[PDB]
Amino acid sequence: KTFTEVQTERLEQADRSVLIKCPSKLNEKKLLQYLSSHGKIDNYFFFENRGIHALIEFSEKSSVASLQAVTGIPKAAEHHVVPYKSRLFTFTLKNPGSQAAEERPVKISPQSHIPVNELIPKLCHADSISSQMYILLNEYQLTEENIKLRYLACSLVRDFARAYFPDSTVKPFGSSVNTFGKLGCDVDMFLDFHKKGPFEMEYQMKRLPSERLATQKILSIIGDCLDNFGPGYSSVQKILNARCPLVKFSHQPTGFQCDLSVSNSIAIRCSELLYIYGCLDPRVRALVFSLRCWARVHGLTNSVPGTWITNFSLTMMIMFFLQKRSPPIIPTLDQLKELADEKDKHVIGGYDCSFVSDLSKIKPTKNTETLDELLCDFFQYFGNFDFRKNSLNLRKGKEVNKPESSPLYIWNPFEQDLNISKNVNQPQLEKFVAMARESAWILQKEDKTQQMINKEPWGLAAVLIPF
Amino acid sequence: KKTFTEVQTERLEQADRSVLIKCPSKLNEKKLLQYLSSHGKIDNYFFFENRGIHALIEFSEKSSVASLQAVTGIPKAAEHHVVPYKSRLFTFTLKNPGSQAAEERPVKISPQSHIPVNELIPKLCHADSISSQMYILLNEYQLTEENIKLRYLACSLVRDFARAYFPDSTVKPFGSSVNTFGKLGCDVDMFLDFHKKGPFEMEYQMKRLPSERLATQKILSIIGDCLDNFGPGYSSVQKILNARCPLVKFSHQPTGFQCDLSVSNSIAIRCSELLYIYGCLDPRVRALVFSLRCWARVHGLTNSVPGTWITNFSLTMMIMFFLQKRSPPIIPTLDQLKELADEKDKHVIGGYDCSFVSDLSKIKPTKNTETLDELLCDFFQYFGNFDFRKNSLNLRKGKEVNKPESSPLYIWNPFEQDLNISKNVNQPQLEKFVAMARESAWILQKEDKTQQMINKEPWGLAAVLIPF
Ligand SMILES: Nc1ncnc2c1ncn2[C@@H]1O[C@H](COP(=O)(O)OP(=O)(O)OP(O)(O)=S)[C@@H](O)[C@H]1O
Ligand SMILES: Nc1ncnc2c1ncn2[C@@H]1O[C@H](COP(=O)(O)OP(=O)(O)OP(O)(O)=S)[C@@H](O)[C@H]1O
Ligand SMILES: [Mg+2]
Repeated sequence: KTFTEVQTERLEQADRSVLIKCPSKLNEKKLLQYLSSHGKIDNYFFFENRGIHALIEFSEKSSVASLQAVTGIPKAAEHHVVPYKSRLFTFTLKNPGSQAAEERPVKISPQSHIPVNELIPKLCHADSISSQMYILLNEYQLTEENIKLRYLACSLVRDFARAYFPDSTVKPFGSSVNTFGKLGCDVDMFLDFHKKGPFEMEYQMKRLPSERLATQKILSIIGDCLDNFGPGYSSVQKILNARCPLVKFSHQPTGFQCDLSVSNSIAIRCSELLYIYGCLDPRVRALVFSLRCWARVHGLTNSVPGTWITNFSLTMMIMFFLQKRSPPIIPTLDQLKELADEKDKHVIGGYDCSFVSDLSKIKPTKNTETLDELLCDFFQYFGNFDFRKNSLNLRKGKEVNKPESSPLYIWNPFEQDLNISKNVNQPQLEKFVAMARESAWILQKEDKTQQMINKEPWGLAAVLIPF
Repeated sequence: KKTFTEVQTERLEQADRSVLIKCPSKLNEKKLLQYLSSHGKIDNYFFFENRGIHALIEFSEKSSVASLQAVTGIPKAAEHHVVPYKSRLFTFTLKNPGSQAAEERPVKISPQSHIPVNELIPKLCHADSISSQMYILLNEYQLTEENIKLRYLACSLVRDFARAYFPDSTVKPFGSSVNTFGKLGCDVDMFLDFHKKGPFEMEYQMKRLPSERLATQKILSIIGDCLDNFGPGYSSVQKILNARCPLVKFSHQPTGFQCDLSVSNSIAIRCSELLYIYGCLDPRVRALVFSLRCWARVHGLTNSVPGTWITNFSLTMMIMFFLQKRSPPIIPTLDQLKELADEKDKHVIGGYDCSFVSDLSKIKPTKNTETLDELLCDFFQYFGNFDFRKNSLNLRKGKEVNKPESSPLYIWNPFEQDLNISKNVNQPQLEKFVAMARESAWILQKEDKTQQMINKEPWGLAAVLIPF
């Protein structure tokens, strides 16, 4: 069960899935009975998105074509649609006024988490801090249904990209696949491209200077195509001049906000690294989900980029913390490099990104610290950390001198000599520290039993309300 | 024979299953065709010069293209410094250049441009009569079979981009490229065209378009950008989306053509078929057009760039009007062709009637036996004495009529009948046309042909194809 195996399997399942906008009067049994005539159905679910929608995952890829064969084109008076045929369908009843199976009803798989004000009560009603964090983790994490929906979005963009580039693939990365994803987070997608006789035979293709110019031209054209031809695509925004060129859009059927970029093979290795750490111990994920929520409540993070610390930066700080335990909760990257082999030996653009993929090759942690300790110690550790003189190196798992002058310096573990938190200024760092120290204080000085009895917030709940 | 539409469909189908291969410097024809034959049967092929030897290959089967593509790789210059759009443009090089092991036979190069005027004049002087001069010109200038395949292929390559999101699209050529009056070196005018199970009514989700002009502009804009950036070989891509008929101009380096891509001129296609019929009816028709069009170019009456000049197309219609006014007429009128049409040939587009026969046998041949010697001189005489102030040219009736609007030269658009196809022409350019017509008539009347032949001087067509 390696990261890459899972990706391939998830993509193959997304390959043979479809989305159906369901009728207002919905008969589950009749719908599945009909669709079963096109082939076996491995899995399905329903979700709410300006009407009831259904994801259908067939056992066979041929069932998609079968269904497409009996699907027609919409036909209006103005009658002007872009006739791109996808795997987005709309089912309506032939005779709507002759059907009265109104009270089914249908199980709706949620795609967003409960808001904080609903979550706080549940945390107060828990037994310990450790449980508060796991409750949060469970309300927030990606469900199996949401994950299928994400890979499908990639798959739909793949087919759309395959109009001009038939050998293309679109693989997700970042929070969507590194185990640290929460409901409502964006889908980060990257576009990838993959002898008898006397002649070497090649295509004629325009020779541009660098990857960068091609990348920009491709994304620009795909962008325009999504905007003008793509069904359910919207708010298309081209950001082709960033360090990593990128196109943003919202996909109405799945409801996701999406980021399409090209060939970032580094970010994939990073996604696998965080995948490993997330799989090694359940405390890792529990801790990240809570601290990331904490940062949002106190305005340390923000939706728009700027001087704020990013979830990703924060996540790496949390990993560094976990590397510095006695004994360490997770191994260092260098430790993972020494356990790698030739199969796991990836070198990309000069940098070494090699590390083990097999989980059993990693010796489990002897550490038995509870989350009560780890949460408070996180605030204590970074509330007393010397950010002027020290930087966070996740390869060595040690504090080291800063290569460059920067308020918060965190070492990019692959593209070394980059600071993943270069964007952070001193005002935002000082606010992080102040909130850390205040949160530590609250957790230390709180009389938990007294707060429970008084029907007041305590533990995680106390640090997840504004000060 | 066959009908205009049948030919188009057949030509496009053949272009559908053709490819262009940039050949090695050391070219072994036999070995190349032997290898390509392993991917399927080859109906036709030829070679042409264009910054190196290129080859058009027309397979019998469309599957042979995919077969060939399957064994074709990516160049890999810098490890993704190319745009990986895969087309039907290939580059063949030798695996081991040091293993050539056969005798070097040279290769037949099919020309794609005609000889220049200064080379043509001698050939015309050495001919027997004026009639022959015109047929010699016609033969040096007309489209070859190879050039025609190359034109339809260019359309086919442009089609492939458009079908990415409009799968039922066609890019069909029109104008001189297909109306029999095309000459080597003329541009390619292209237009883009778009044409009970269960208890559930099942439909695709598909993005709505805006109304025709805005869609057209968005589509051409995107195809334009694709030609420019996904390539290969497109160049000088120029978007002119705000014209009365939105349009994208470009030059295609592999085929060597200058191209005009627009959307849905179904009228201009009917016009192209009309001229096709006239061109097929009698060989004198084409002979006359090719000579007069050449005449106009030599005397600066026409020009490459649009403006106040008479256009080849306008001139061509004037020539058709002339031929309608013969005794007996050399070609039938459009109304005559409308009366011979049936339901199959009954085309009505945007309010206007564009119906006319497609079958050639339904048209009775012409009794007219006038030679080209007469027709050429009579053309100059007729229009040199024509009253352009009081008369307009109506090709439907085949008659001179009053001008609906005030315009120096008024020629009736035979389909969109509110319109003057030569509205662009001012009085200075019309007066120059008339002056050149009258002077050309005079030269042909007063020339002593035998005296000019003996003196090694220009005569007949050659005399009117040198500047005054
Ligand atoms: N400053 C950065 N330095 C190195 N890698 C980065 C940086 N920013 C983003 N990435 C990579 O791009 C991926 C996706 O970017 P983001 O969507 O912004 O972050 P995320 O990890 O998906 O968490 P979310 O979306 O805020 S829940 C990250 O996981 C990184 O692997
Ligand atoms: N003013 C016009 N009115 C009507 N149809 C026109 C007009 N101009 C061009 N067309 C159509 O467009 C076609 C091609 O346009 P042009 O390229 O300008 O003419 P052409 O017939 O191709 O002659 P060439 O290309 O100069 S050798 C013509 O056959 C006409 O069918
Ligand atoms: Mg993300």
